[PDB]
Amino acid sequence: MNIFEMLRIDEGLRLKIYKDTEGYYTIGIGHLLTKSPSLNAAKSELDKAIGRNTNGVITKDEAEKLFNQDVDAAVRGILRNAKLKPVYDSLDAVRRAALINMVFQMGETGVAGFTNSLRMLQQKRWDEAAVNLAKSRWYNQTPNRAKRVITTFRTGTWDAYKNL
Ligand SMILES: [Cl-]
Ligand SMILES: [Cl-]
Repeated sequence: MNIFEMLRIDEGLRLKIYKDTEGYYTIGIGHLLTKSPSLNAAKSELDKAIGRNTNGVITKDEAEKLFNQDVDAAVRGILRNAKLKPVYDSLDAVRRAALINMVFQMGETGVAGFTNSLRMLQQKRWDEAAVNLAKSRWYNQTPNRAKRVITTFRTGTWDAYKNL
């Protein structure tokens, strides 16, 4: 197990434009196209992110290219942010994948807001961090996936992603 196979589980794979949980036009392995209501503006972004005329459908190879750019972008977003780089530094290879999984979902800004949770994780107060991380929209709006990530933080293992 690794960060790639981990996010591929939470995100899935659909090759035609779809609406993510929140209702936003999405494609591939959880690649948010836009927060606009207009489908024609979703298509536009897609064409611009792939470099051709798509019409709302892409191939598996393309879907995985955005996935690689997206995972790369989530790591670089952490190592540039004054509140995320120290924490990421203090974590093991499993708890680093979890912190990425968050950034990938809700963005660097959204994670960097979790001030009190970040501190706990930095103090290696795991059980306490797990309880704090659950008092959030992230947990109510997408509870199953969140309690997979929270379990990773609490345990430092792959147990939540292994029986799948
Ligand atoms: Cl709450
Ligand atoms: Cl869920």
